Amino acid sequence: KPDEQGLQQILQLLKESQSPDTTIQRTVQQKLEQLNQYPDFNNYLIFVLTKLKSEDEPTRSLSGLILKNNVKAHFQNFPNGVTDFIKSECLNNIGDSSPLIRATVGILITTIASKGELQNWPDLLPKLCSLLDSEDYNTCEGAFGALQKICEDSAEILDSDVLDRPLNIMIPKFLQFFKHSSPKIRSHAVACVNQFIISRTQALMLHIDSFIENLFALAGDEEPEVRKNVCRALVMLLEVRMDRLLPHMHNIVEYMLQRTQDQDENVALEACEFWLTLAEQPICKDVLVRHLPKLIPVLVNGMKYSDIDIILLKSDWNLRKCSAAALDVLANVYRDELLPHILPLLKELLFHHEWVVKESGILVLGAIAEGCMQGMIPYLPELIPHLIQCLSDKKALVRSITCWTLSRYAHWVVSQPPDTYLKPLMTELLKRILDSNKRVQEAACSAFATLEEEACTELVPYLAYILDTLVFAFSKYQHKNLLILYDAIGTLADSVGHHLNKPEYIQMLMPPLIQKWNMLKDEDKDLFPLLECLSSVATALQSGFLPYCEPVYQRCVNLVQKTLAQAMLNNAQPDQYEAPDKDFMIVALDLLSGLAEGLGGNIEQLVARSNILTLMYQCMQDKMPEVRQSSFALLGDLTKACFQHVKPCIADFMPILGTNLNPEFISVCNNATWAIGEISIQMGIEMQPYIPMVLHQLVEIINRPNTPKTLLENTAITIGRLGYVCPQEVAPMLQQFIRPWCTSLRNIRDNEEKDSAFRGICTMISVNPSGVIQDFIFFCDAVASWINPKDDLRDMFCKILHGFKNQVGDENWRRFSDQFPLPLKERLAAFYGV
Repeated sequence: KPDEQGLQQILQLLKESQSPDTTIQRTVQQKLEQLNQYPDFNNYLIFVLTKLKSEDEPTRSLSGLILKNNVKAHFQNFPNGVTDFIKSECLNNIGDSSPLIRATVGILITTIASKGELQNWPDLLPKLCSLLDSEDYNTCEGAFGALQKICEDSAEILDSDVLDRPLNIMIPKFLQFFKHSSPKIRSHAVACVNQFIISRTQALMLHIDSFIENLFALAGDEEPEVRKNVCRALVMLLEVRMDRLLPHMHNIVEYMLQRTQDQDENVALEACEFWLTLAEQPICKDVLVRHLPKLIPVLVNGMKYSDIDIILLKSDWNLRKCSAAALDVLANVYRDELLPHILPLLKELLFHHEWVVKESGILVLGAIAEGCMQGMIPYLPELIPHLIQCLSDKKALVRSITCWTLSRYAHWVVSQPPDTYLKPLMTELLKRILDSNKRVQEAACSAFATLEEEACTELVPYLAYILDTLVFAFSKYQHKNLLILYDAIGTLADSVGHHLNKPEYIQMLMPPLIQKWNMLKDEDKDLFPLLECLSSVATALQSGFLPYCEPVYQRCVNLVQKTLAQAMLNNAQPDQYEAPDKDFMIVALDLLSGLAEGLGGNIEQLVARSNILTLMYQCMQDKMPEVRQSSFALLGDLTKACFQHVKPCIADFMPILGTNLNPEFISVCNNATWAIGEISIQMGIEMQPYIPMVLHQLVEIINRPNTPKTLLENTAITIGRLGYVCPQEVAPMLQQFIRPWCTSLRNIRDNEEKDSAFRGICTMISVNPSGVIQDFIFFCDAVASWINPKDDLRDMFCKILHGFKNQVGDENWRRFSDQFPLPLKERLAAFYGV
């Protein structure tokens, strides 16, 4: 309602913000927001745009575009009378004769809705839909455009019961406009409906046939925007309403196949999406088949680089990306049955004199690798050495997929005599790691990481050569690539294992690894993949990590505390402080688990002068069953490594371990069971008070059906470990637990765990020689499994097998040992004197 020197001061203000130089431009925009606080300001802004026609379009339009930003911040500050003025004005001038003004009017309505949120503009929708029937094109198109953006922004909210259900009238209204005379209008009509396909709104699904009918009718439209939208709708219709789309499938795929090759970039990429979406559906294998001979070449043709990407090298989602993505997933559907259609193409492609073609051939070779692996094997003897040659190709992009494609037959390559395929590959991929092109480094280092996962121990003779080129990469690698190098190094250690543990190698690897460790802030986003990397390296280097373990330990304990303190605050600050990422805790716990597991005794010094056990106790209670899981593992690891610092806590830990002995959480319970077992052996006779709390559950878990064998095995190991240090509490149970205990431990190898467990069964039997006599047939089979028992544990088995044959007689035992296989009977007779 304003005037008039102020209007002139705003007009001059609008003028100045359009000036040539940036000096005057970005000093006036200050005054534009010092008035911004006064809500009366916006009344001028809307006026200039919509009423003050005595001014040029650029000025007026800017005014509304200034007003837009005044909504995108302190709209909560917008008074009711001001908003009601803008709403009113915008909704009237919606179809202004001017293009730019109308565009400005539009975007203003949109933003007021999105922030309005949204029952706060009740008239909006029914008034827009009304203007859809307006006789003027401009008002109608402008209304339709506004509606489309409202759908795009607020589909789930229009669909939601929050604004009632306005779609129950918008949808069947939109469908009628599919028939409209204007190419632009039809476009909007379908674009709007498309939003409510996946969300499968009933307002639409109960008009599916009407929709599909209309959709078919628009398939042949010559305006690209319509065809784009029709395609998007059909693709989407795939996931949701296969039922009604089925008895058209062949017509559809003939349309889509044609439409994949459409002249318009956008239509093509949308149509191509159809093939990716279809592949995922069960009713695919038996539908496409007859189309593969025409689909495959079209798909392979799209996989070539676009002139644009070529120049932008030597986006997230190309035709080529989608085209290959589809091919990969198809190769998985059709397996070797796909080869006939692809194989004769590769012939012509992999040797083609234009590099852009060759590249795509190489990319094809890679995509089909998973599903067609078995059928490709006869050609790999020619193909593998050919690609190894291509790595030396002058075009960088030809080198890069070659790395990736080779990485995708990395399993077959190791399945051969190492000098013939693996060794050449290895050497060449190593040179490519230090390629001068970033894209090729990314590729080769990646591929090599992949290769290492498949090689493991087959790299051992090449270690000195791997490391040499791997550490040099440090003083070359950017960041995107550096991150992959951490992976390359991590995997290397994960492959060779203790083979890396040599003075010479540590001299090269650790210094620049610990150098990068230093210049990482606790907040730096590189710790993420570097903890994973040093976690691996520590494990492999075992005790040899000692001189470098100082800082990695303390920085981890920090993280564990950081995350817990973070979490605590979040329990009362879900407005102030943010929920922490608990995966950082989990890696730190695991890295700590591995430092204790690899440095054994030596960790004591670091465990002592830290709150490691405090935090650990807090971690064993965290709501997330991954944290409790990882931290129970650390408990066992610390019990084993330096029990001296743990002991003054066994009072607190045992209860939590007791209440955390729940089989529904497998990994959690496993590590809980395992911790207990590890503790009892260290506690000796002092472990007595804690027996009854955990024992009754462990016997229930061991006599439980459908239990992962490793949890069952660990329980059997743990139970035995208690009845070795405190046999008086565990031995009176033998009857109920002897059956699955023997059934479990007969399959585990003759390792320290097995000995510890059987030493304990023997002790329990010596004290309770009654519980076993009922099911002694199992005790034989459990003892029969031993290939290499220890001198004394031998004598322990005799004492039992003998004295408990003497307790039954010579003729009873004969009859007892009938059900014995030749390996078993002849074994117990050869080992223990029958």
